[PDB]
Amino acid sequence: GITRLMEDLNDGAIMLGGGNPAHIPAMQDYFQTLLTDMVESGKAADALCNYDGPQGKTALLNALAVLLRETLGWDIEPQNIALTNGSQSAFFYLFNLFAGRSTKKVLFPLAPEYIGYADDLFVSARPNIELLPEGQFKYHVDFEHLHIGEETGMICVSRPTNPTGNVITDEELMKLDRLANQHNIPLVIDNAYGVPFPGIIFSEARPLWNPNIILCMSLSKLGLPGSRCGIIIANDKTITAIANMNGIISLAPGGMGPAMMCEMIKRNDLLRLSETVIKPFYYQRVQQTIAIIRRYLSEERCLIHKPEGAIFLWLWFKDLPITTELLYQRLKARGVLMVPGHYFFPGLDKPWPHTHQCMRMNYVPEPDKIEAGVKILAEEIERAWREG
Amino acid sequence: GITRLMEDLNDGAIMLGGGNPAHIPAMQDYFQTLLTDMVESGKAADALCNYDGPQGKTALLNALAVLLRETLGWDIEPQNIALTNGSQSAFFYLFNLFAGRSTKKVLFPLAPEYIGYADDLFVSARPNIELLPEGQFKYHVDFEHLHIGEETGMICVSRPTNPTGNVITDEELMKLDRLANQHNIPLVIDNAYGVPFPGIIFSEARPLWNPNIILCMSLSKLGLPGSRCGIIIANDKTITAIANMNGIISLAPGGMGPAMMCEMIKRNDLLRLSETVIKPFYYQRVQQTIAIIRRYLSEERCLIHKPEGAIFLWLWFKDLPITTELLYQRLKARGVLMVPGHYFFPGLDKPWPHTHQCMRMNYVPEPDKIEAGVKILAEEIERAWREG
Ligand SMILES: [Cl-]
Ligand SMILES: [Cl-]
Ligand SMILES: [Cl-]
Ligand SMILES: [Cl-]
Ligand SMILES: [Cl-]
Ligand SMILES: [Cl-]
Repeated sequence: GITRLMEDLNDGAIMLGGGNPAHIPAMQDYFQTLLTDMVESGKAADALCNYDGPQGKTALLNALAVLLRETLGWDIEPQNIALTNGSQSAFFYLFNLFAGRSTKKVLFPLAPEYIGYADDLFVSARPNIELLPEGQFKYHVDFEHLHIGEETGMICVSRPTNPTGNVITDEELMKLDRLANQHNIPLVIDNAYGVPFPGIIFSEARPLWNPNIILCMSLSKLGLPGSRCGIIIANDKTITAIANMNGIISLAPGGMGPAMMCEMIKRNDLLRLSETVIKPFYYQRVQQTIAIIRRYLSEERCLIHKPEGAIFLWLWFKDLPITTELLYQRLKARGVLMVPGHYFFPGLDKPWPHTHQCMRMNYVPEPDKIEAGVKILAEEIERAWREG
Repeated sequence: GITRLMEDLNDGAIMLGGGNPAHIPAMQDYFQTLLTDMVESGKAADALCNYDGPQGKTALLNALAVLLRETLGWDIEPQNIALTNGSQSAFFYLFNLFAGRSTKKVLFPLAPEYIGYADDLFVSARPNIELLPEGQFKYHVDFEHLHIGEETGMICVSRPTNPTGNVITDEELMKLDRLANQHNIPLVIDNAYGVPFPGIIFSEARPLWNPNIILCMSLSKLGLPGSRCGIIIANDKTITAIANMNGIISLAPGGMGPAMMCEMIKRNDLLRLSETVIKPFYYQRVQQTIAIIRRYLSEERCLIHKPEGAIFLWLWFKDLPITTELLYQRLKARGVLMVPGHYFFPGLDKPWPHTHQCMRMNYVPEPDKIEAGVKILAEEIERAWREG
């Protein structure tokens, strides 16, 4: 299933099934100038020609520590930070450190989640659904049926979330934090899209960190998908354990990402760009894309998860009389690619027809491409309701 | 043991225990000019700001294929090439693909090897020893006692080798190639230091590739230890399997390495620099370092593995009356770090005192540092022979 999807998603197509960020003109200009300065000062060469240069992993651990300490008041030191090749390698280490053979599992208390899609070890909890105005909706943690036991090795959430754009509420997160502490297991939060960088969040969300939290951050959604710089923030024992693993599997970041981050932090540009350039760009783009969708599909044929952050729209074709696996084939035959939703719910205790009524799209591509894709989508949704 | 070593090797020290390449002035100048051109042309920004840009993984697979096809006559296509974060992530995938649970093992037919050091799954064969002039020696495959069975998942060698600088002979390699084929298992060759790049080889060695060979190459020893670009050359089925894994664990390379390689290949500089700048630099440096050693230690107190390639000298303190684990502590107390040899022989069928009489050093650091380290080494060797 996923292998074919990956093949399709690679091999005038309207490609709305990917996870790459936008090319924001102001950001491209910023990076071009930054790179020009760094090459001219010798810093680019230092980054590539040294295993751990003056702006290497070590300088960055110090810079990130100072940044988080001074901007948010978090008691972080370099010993609380580890760097990886990206988000996905970060989770591979965590899963190995806390899950597997007693045999422990990773609990996703608020499915759907992307890492489950990307990678018997995963257990997804079915979320509650809150219907919202304008044909929107929001998933919630169902605490009444949330099962955490001796076999749970870690609790994992993202904020904001790929694929829904959901932002788990302060109350939900604090409850999960209390449960994790009570069960002596870590609460892992994927912050690839959140604050302080890249800041692709459109809703309220109080930041959270304490020694029982493992926080994953990344440089890629800043508009540097070609750099490979994942960041893990955790208690020093966890960081030490991660140190060892990265030493063996060797999925450390290259030098250019860390060097660029050091420079952006030094110039006091990292937070500024996230809040004043990146966030507004995506907020406008998500609003424009919803408006395009609504010209073709009402709430009677498409419910949209409230877009609280990240770069996706999660579409729920409520009561669609065919599956989105079938819809996907029909769209593909017409040159439109989106991701079937079922793939983001691995490990549910019980099957749920809902998983076959959703799809994920990326709202970043140019609007003419978005509109052409949406027009075809609406035609296929109409066809399904008319004739199966 | 290894954890402490790693801590020591990190935490006016004479650090001869690392594996980083030299900073060759002509190469630093070359990279500075190349980076300047790439930033000015937009290519650096393209590499970092795109997940798979114009000089991304795809352009590089094509470029490397054309390079190997036209320079060596190898029937390689892009489907025979996979990119990784480096040598070490490359082997993690291979070990997972061919070894482990029947349960299969990785055979090192010519120990000592570095990947065994870096990472019940490994079996090392004891090599034969050939004494050579000038107090040198060379390890050889002991075919008479080489055991390959149903439980062998793959055969793994490097050429030239970390930690010895050994270059397995054409005859030894062809025999291993025939054995691998006969047992229907791959022959994996780590070419991090060999031809066509970076070309840090000082002996004859006929290149070898056929569909049952898996060849690992890297950009780091070209003098780009901050880039993260490992290359695997293998039959398309193997490459496809590796594709999947890298998709999940996500240890793909960042964009800058591949982009720089594409540019060097396009400019016809990659092979030229390896043969005319890199190789002669290291050849002179290895000869100079041996001469320094010989001013302090004769063949009666230090045998040196014939330096046939790579960036290390492997020292055998023949019949030393203390172990090199103990010698290491004594050197460390005096500010000199080298690697105890025992760590490069995991999985020997039988213990071998020889493993406790060797050490690895890196001959790249500046000669004043080399000489200060060697002087201390000779004093400690003399002390051991005089008083234990
Ligand atoms: Cl600069
Ligand atoms: Cl509406
Ligand atoms: Cl916009
Ligand atoms: Cl250029
Ligand atoms: Cl001599
Ligand atoms: Cl030289």
